[PDB]
Amino acid sequence: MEHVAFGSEDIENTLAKMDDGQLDGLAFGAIQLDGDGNILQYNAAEGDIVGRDPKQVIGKNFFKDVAPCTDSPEFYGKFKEGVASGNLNTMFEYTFDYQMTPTKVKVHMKKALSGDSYWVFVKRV
Ligand SMILES: *C(=O)/C=C/c1ccc(O)cc1
Repeated sequence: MEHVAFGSEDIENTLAKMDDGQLDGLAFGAIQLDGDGNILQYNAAEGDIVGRDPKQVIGKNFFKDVAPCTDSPEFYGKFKEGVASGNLNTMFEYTFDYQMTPTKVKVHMKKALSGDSYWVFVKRV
């Protein structure tokens, strides 16, 4: 398992060294988005929580296509504000309930090392 805790202070730096297999080794879900919400990376742990296939979702828009229950001021809105300002580092609880059993999660949004991509981390609560 990669030795990385959810919510760790320099998580985006730690994840900059990981290849695809490495990200799939994390204890929590990890999604990397561009500024419009297109999915760049999507690990095996995330796909297991929500019943999604990483290969089907990479390249799709998270808010439009994949996760319409997040297309709202309370999720998409927080993301878009972080993109616009360059400041993204926030945690919250949410319920994922589209094409899956309703599941309460802890979400951590954080700007990536590069300043044009953005992480969405997910664990069960
Ligand atoms: C609401 O529609 C949530 C859906 C969703 C959340 C997270 C994912 O990785 C995939 C779909």
